[PDB]
Amino acid sequence: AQGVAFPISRDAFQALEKLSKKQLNYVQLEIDIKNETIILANTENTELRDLPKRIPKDSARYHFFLYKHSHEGDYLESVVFIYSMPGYTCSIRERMLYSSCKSPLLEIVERQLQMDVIRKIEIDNGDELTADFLYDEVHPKQ
Repeated sequence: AQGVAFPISRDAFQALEKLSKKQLNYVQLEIDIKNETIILANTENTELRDLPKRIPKDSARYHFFLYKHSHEGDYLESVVFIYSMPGYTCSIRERMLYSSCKSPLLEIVERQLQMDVIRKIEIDNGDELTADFLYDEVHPKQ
């Protein structure tokens, strides 16, 4: 292997596999330090107006959405990877397990599920998750 990495758990993958066909659009995950792996946390209904309330404020967590946009005269819709952590109150062993799985957990979407991804968005608090921010993250000045 090129570096340190960890697998996904069954329940987390059992939701990401359905998100790869627009079936859910609202998957919620967390790490399991007991096994150093990403596990499922929720799959209750959420939209980009209710997403800020799913995001925590005292721990790191992982989240996925399906964002909708338009360019060059056509309309398009696909998966977004979203991450949250506070830094000010999460445990040292928590935050560095999240960041260490961030690369292989994206290859499990892009290469094991063979599914495209809109963006790899990151927030401090989730209050910033809005249709204006999701546009500005996907259409930067680059």
